[PDB]
Amino acid sequence: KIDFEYGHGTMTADLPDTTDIFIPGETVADPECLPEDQIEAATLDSIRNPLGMPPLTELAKPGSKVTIVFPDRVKGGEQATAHRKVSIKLILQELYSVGVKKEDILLICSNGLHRKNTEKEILGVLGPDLYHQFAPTGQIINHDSEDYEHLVDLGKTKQGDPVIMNKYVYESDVAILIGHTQGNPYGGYSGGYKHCSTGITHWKSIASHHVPKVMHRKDFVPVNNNSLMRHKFDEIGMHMEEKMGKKFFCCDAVLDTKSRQIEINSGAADEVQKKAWKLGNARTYVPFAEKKYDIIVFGMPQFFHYGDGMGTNPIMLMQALSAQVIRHKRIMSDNCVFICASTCNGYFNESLWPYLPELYDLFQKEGNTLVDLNQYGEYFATNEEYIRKYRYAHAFHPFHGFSMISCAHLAEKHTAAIYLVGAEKPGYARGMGLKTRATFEEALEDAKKKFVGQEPNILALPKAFKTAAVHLMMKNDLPP
Amino acid sequence: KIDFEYGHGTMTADLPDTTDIFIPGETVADPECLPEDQIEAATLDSIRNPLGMPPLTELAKPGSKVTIVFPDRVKGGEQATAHRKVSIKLILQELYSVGVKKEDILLICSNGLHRKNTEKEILGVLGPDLYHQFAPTGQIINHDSEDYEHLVDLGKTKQGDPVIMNKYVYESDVAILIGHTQGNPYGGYSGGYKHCSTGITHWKSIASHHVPKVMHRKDFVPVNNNSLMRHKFDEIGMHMEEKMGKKFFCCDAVLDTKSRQIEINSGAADEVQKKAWKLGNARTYVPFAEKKYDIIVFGMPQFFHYGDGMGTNPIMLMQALSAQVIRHKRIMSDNCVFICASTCNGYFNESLWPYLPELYDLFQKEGNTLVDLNQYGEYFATNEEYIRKYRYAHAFHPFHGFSMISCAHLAEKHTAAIYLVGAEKPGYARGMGLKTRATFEEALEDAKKKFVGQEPNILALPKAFKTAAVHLMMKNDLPP
Amino acid sequence: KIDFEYGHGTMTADLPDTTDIFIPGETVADPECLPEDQIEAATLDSIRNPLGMPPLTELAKPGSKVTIVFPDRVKGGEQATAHRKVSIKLILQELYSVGVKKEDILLICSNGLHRKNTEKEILGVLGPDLYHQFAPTGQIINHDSEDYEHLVDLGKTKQGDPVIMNKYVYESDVAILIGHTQGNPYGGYSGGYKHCSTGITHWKSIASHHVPKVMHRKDFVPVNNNSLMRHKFDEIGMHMEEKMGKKFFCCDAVLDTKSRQIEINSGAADEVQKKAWKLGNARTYVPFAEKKYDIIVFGMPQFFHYGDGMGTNPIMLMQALSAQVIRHKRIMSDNCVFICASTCNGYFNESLWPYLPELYDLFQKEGNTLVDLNQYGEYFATNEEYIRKYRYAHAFHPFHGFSMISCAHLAEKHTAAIYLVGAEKPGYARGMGLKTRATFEEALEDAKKKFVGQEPNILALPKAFKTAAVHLMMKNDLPP
Amino acid sequence: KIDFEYGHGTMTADLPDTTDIFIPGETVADPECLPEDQIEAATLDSIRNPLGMPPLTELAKPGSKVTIVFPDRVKGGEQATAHRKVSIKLILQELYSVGVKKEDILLICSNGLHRKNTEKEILGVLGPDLYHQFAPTGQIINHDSEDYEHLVDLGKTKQGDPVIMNKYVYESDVAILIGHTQGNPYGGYSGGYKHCSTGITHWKSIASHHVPKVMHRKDFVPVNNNSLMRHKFDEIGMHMEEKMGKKFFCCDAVLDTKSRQIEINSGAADEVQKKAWKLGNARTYVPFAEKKYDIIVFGMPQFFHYGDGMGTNPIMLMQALSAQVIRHKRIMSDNCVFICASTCNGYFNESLWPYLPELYDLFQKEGNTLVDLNQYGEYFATNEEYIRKYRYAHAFHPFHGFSMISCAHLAEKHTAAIYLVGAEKPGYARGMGLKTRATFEEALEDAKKKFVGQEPNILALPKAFKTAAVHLMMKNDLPP
Ligand SMILES: *C(=S)c1cc(C(=O)S)c[n+]([C@@H]2O[C@H](COP(=O)(O)O)[C@@H](O)[C@H]2O)c1
Ligand SMILES: *C(=S)c1cc(C(=O)S)c[n+]([C@@H]2O[C@H](COP(=O)(O)O)[C@@H](O)[C@H]2O)c1
Ligand SMILES: *C(=S)c1cc(C(=O)S)c[n+]([C@@H]2O[C@H](COP(=O)(O)O)[C@@H](O)[C@H]2O)c1
Ligand SMILES: *C(=S)c1cc(C(=O)S)c[n+]([C@@H]2O[C@H](COP(=O)(O)O)[C@@H](O)[C@H]2O)c1
Ligand code: NI
Ligand code: NI
Ligand code: NI
Ligand code: NI
Repeated sequence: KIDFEYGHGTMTADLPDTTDIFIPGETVADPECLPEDQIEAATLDSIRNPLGMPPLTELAKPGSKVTIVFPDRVKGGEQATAHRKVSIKLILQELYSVGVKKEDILLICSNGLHRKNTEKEILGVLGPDLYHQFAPTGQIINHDSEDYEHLVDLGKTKQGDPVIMNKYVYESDVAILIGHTQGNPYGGYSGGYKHCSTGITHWKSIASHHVPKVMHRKDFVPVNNNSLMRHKFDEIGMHMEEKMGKKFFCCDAVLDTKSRQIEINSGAADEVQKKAWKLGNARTYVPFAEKKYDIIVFGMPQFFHYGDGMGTNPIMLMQALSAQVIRHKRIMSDNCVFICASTCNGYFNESLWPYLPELYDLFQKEGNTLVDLNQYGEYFATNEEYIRKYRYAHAFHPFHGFSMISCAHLAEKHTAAIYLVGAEKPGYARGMGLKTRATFEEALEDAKKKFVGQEPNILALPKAFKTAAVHLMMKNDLPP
Repeated sequence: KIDFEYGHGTMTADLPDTTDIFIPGETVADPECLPEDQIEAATLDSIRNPLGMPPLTELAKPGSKVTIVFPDRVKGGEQATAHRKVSIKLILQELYSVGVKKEDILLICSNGLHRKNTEKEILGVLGPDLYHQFAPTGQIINHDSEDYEHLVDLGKTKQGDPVIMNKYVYESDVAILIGHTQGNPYGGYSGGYKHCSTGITHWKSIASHHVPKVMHRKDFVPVNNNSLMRHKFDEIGMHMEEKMGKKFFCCDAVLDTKSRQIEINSGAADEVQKKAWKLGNARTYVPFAEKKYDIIVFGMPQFFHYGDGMGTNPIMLMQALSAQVIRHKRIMSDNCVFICASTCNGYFNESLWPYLPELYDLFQKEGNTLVDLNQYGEYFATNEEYIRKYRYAHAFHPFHGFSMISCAHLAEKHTAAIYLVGAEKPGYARGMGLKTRATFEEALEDAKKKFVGQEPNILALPKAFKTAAVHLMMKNDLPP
Repeated sequence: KIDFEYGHGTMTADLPDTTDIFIPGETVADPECLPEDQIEAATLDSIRNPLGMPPLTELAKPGSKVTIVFPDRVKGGEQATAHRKVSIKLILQELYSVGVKKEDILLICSNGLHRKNTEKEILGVLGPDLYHQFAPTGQIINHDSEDYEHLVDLGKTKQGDPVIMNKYVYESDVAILIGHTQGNPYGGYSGGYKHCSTGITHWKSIASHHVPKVMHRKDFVPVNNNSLMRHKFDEIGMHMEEKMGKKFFCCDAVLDTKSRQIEINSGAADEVQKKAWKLGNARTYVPFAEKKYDIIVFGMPQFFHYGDGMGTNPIMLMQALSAQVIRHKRIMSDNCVFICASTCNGYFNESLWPYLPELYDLFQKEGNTLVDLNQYGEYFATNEEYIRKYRYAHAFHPFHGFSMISCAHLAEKHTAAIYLVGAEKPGYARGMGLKTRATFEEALEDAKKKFVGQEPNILALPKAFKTAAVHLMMKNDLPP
Repeated sequence: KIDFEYGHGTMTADLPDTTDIFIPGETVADPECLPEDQIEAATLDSIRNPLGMPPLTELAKPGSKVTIVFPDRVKGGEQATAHRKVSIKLILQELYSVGVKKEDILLICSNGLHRKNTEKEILGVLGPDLYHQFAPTGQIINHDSEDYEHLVDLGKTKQGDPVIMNKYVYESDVAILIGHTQGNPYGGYSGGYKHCSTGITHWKSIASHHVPKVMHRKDFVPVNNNSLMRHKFDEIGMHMEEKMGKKFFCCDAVLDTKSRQIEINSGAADEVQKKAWKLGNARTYVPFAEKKYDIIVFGMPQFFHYGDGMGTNPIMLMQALSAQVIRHKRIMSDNCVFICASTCNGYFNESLWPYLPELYDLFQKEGNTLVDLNQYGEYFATNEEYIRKYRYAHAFHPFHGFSMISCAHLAEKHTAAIYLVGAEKPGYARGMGLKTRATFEEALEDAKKKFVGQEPNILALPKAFKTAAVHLMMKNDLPP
């Protein structure tokens, strides 16, 4: 009896007593996070002694325009001592010390193609103090990847990747990036060059890497720190750095499963990435599996990663399954079977993803596999209604969904079969290529009969999505 | 490089040179069909010398009411020397020899839950001679399982099985069942007791055996001559014989893969079944395979079996896949993979199956598997509009579709995965639980990577639905 | 420059000066119609001296139930001296002369499958005298072919023809059929045995002869007095006479092109038909053409024959074209081309023919030719909503439309091509299989280029539908 | 017994034994294709020895911008030694030899109003080597006739033809057109000035000749080499040539039925056309017919020419019929009949042609003939949704459909009747003015009865659309 996430709660699975249960942070201890009394001091020390650039004192002159670009509510923590709040607070104190005016500081939420964070979401992300400091003056803005008035086209990179970036960050004298060095199937880790290359860029810039051309090759599944997606992240980052004539001050903190800071690294994006990747690999790449697992059992809540309906939207849940594939491919056998509890009730969450019903209909009409949809990316990404919903209705940018399906296809690709149990509308899961069973037990027996045999190595991931999911490797494997 | 049925033509698969190809009737020779000149003599000898039941001349008095119940266009063949035409002509000659009035003979098409054969279809089935002999007088009637003015309820059997049969057959004094002892996933063979128990019955009688409670038991896959399905067929047949006060004259011919008569058997249904079962097993239960087959590759044409759209309608498509499962389970590995070519263009053929769009939508809304739909059988079977379309619009009876899903779930249950290639609308195939690939090669590589390994035993089945399919067994297997 | 019917008016065709113009009743003189002064005297003499049946005075006992079945507004005259009004008035006077009670007389409008005539239409048909004499007491009833409470099933005929007739006519003691001997594509002439067999029967009785099985044989085009259609008419008529125990008093008047009486024939239906055949052939079978006509040019008004939309509804449009084919087949060349003006504006007249939009949609969905629709006849004929609209909303009976398409296919079958000119919505005409051109000149040039050559024999038929059409034959042809 | 294309396969026709069967390349031997070992050498010799201009070495300076404009997947073949792949490879080698940088070379797919080729289609067209060489850097772009950022308006010609052309080709120092001098009803042949005038121009430029005002005159049907369409092609080509100050280097190869190279010619467009014209006339204009054919029998596959649904979309199907008309006018009698097998199942392929459902509805509700639609061309061509689907959803440009109907009208104009055989939804074929018959035999008998007589000259074209269809002439006719 193992409880797995099911929509809003838990559904029980009668898994065998030999099933291995892994919970991030719990089953294998993450690197010890900084104590609460020490988190602020560590962040201040990181800011005051950066890597690859002089501190914010030398970079910022009195009266200089400063853009502090912080990540949205998808990643990071919202506690009183969260990395975003503490880091932005001490960075603002440092800026005020050197004479940088408060009215000349812009807090930019790096949603990128994700939904623009609402006022309450921004308040929760930044904390009451920072929000009430900057929101009344309009000094907290969500990045708009479709507001070309506040976007600068920087041309293409040496590899042909277009670069359109946030105008406030472009014209600012000091661009600071609050980042979380958390485990991410997209490029290995969040923050660093990924933060700038995605959260404050265009869908066209993101289309260079968030496509099957780079995330359906060998280097993406399982993810590493030197995949093509991360390479394009770095390329776009340094391209914008050359275009502005300045480099991003990347205040990035490695976070544990509970989004608590383990270490904080500030300075140059590449220096910060290199310095933080050691602890990021100690926390994210967990050598836990003693044997390859034939069945991976987990549960999908309705609201884990990108908001409500993330575990009920067929495309969003397929992308979550694919993210699990990228995370645990190192411990997955060739014929691995995913058994996921999801309330696939047809709740697409059109408020969050208005384009996803039409993307799903396009997949049903044309696509044998989700990769067949990639040709329509721009078609959604230039859709005026979806663009308007992203810009004003706090919806995800349309092209994000293609990134989603660009990830989601790996779920169909790298698993023998994926079982979705408890689907209230199993037709949507089947339309995403998932086998549908009413309960965990029937899917378990079906997988044993068809793909994995009567004595499979079953891995249970009860908190696969409600927690910061680590990427599992073999016990003898070393963190890449 | 093997062509497989695909819509109205063929799709070519670049299968490995080690792929074994089986064409029913060509790869393994059928029992030698009777010559065209000898067919009439053999049928006349069988009719004049029936088994375990008095000859037709000894059953019908002058002025007797005779019902010749012939099968519909789905099986039997429509050649000049087809069993239906020749057998009915000789039987009518014998009846006129004992002075049976022509006006007292009714030709009943035993569609059962299948669509009432149109006048053109009846003409093609019976030959111009028989048609223009009996059609202008209105003596050829399609059996109506929903015309209760022409239905007689015989009550429950000894096992509580509801029997409602055609009123013309019940009230006649001589009922002559024209039958084809041909390979059939339902009950082993066609004709005999199955002919009466299905073709001239109510949907409630079919619900007794076409329920998953009888189709999904361990004795149905692969189908044999002693399955529960045939048991209910026989029970309903002898219930008819007891309530009617007369015995069916089962003029049955064993047919090869080209619908040519090999031997004609007349007399009581039980005796005809016992005598013709040996040659039926010789023709159908073919001991061909020397090894278990990991991949079974075939193609689905748009038109086959029940009519147009059978290879495109998702539910009929799954029923055809499950029929293949039933027929070839003896040569299948536990992780067997189906790779079928089907256009799957969303052509439900509402004229043939108007209830099937609603059934598919119900499957998507509620059903994890197709068995979840069975509780709605009566709901479709009593649907007024679908009943009207079956009675007058020459549509299939609604409950027949449930029989299909009752069969079709087996395709999901037994195969590890079924690949559909060439799907114009892959969404319907995926909503049936099928993996969708654009071409045969992609599905083959996917099956090799996921289920069967890089060196699978691949069986090619070209014309698997164009010709009368056989039940493939291992070389050392004995015919049931 | 000849004006042809077009919607509510005329369209001019710049036909060659060699075009022959035929106007029924004008180009060839009709038999001299009875002048208004002696019309009453002739009708009274015919009624008092019937043919092969006793006079009405010798048939109706005092206080006996009498049903006067008069035809609807589709055919016959509506003037003061119209056959229906005068004949019914004189018959009622004769009945009152022998003491037959006024209350015991029922005036039945024999619509059959045609729309029940409204109270206004019944008044116009019967005259104010007869209407206000019998309407206020409810003694004028439209025949309801779907009011089984007022229908009597007489069973199949000797030819297997189902007969269900009006209950009032069946249960009456004297049934008097008012009839018009006029040019009719159905059965040669109207009235007589056709009157009873169609105007007061069930749709099942009409289905015996109004299907392609009877309308599309070689003996129907051109139509005569010895076609199979007339044979079924006679068989159903004598079946009605035999089951009733009484003989129809067929008070029939031969009508010219202006619906004026030429001679009145009363008595048995067979004897009346024999007596009136000569003058019916003289009026209808006109030997006018001295050569075969390659192009037949006529115009279709919006209102004619069955009512509004007849020239605009695609199916009634094809039925009118096929009626023209049937009437003018004797003068038609093998490759004859019809060029018809019609406002094919998509006005289906759902009030008149609610089943016809569905019938046309079915034809587009699966009908290569209109005969492909015949299998659905009962499906429309048993449709509850269409039956309700026929019974209460004064709509045509659904199966009547099938009769129309049963006729209408002839237009497709016999003409090389039919050109519709002036169609506001040419798509409906094309979906009926008609070539569409904007003007008469374009269609004429197209027909000359494609089928008939640059010097065709063009026949102009203005008012081909406004006047009672004739069956044109060659000058040397004899009248059947 | 001749098999003609039907949907995804073939259907059989019981044509008379006197029916003449023509297959391009097979029935009449095409000019001998260049051997595979000699194709590359001949292409290199052609590029190194151009006509009308100096070679690419003398035209391209080191660092000069070069646009290699290649045709889409519709024609040209995709074999390993196809003209596009080999020609582009050797041309790139020559450019690298003279010092032209790889980053300064743009591979432009000249889709024109045709759908932008997807990444997979571009890969298949160009070969894996060329694709992976230029695709990752974004150096392969589809021509966008609606991206005015990358379009240059060159004004009108001397005849008022608007000229808007691809901006990359305009600003490039060397424009190299890869061309296929294969049979084409549009202007006689592809490549040369047609390639530039259509594949990299605006819909407004194409509207000068793709309207009925140009392709419905005497010269277009039958197509010749001096038709007005080719004249306007030449005019637009030289207009763009003078506008850029450079002339197109037309590397054009003549192709056989199997798209294999027969002769490769490079240099100026007019000189290339003149040189390749003899081979193009030898391969394309085949003097095969000994007598004019009253019936031409062929069949449409679902996929051919412009993609999926070409044989099922009613407008696309009718345009294919018209292309056959233009191809075989020289061997076609005045009362010619087309009998084409097509699965006219209503599959419009909205993905390929989203505007064609609404264009078809416009034809049904307004158009007597297809020319009546031409006034709405710009209305579709400026439709924002259809433009977006062409630009991003890989759909055909809207105005292309009008070109299609501009061709398609000839099918109605130059044939007495066209019989569409086996239509699943015959209403669409009838709405395109085509006679619909269920089987080949029905259409054959109908055509014999109506248009061509009982002993017609029947031509069979079993591979009319699955191969590069030649234009047939009389055996005494010289190639124009
Ligand atoms: C990672 S792929 C990523 C992608 C996007 C897109 O728009 S696609 C946006 N972001 C934003 O960058 C911040 C932190 O990155 P993380 O990897 O999501 O944790 C955050 O604001 C993201 O929304 C990231
Ligand atoms: C087989 S299970 C079967 C089922 C039905 C139903 O209605 S369910 C009807 N029939 C008819 O019986 C005839 C011959 O049987 P066959 O197995 O189809 O060959 C024939 O008329 C069937 O339609 C059979
Ligand atoms: C002629 S076929 C016919 C058919 C019908 C049908 O219902 S179908 C009905 N009637 C009616 O009989 C009366 C006179 O016949 P006529 O040929 O129409 O003049 C008249 O009331 C008809 O409506 C006739
Ligand atoms: C021929 S008329 C033609 C028309 C167009 C239009 O947009 S209309 C486009 N093209 C493209 O030019 C290339 C080769 O020409 P072909 O005649 O098709 O072989 C090719 O890319 C065409 O798509 C041609
Ligand atoms: Ni992203
Ligand atoms: Ni059955
Ligand atoms: Ni009638
Ligand atoms: Ni073109």
